[PDB]
Amino acid sequence: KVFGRCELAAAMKRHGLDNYRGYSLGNWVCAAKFESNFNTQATNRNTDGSTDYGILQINSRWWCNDGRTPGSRNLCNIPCSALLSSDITASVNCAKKIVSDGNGMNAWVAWRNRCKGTDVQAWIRGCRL
Repeated sequence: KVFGRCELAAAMKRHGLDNYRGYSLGNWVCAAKFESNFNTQATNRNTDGSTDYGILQINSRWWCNDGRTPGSRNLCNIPCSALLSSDITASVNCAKKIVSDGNGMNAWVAWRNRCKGTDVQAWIRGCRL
């Protein structure tokens, strides 16, 4: 599913991401835009042989099982394919664990390079939330 911007903002707000660990909703919308283009089905192979899955590009070396990432963990206890659903519940639940992990939203390279230090509230402008 390719989400609209405000459609994803509303879904992320319902699932409790607004201000989760002090990250305003626009941080999460901006991250999704630059990680996945708002596409739940996005997948990208990494150099290390892991893959990133879904709207928040959650990596198979630590967080989910894809059966092809040797020596990896599955800390969200989910198949990586669950993070490709039109329902973002599994991605949001796992993202809440990731952002609690130590480096905060710096775990998302697109957030760090394209959202951090910017006017991230622009990403929820116009949305009825």
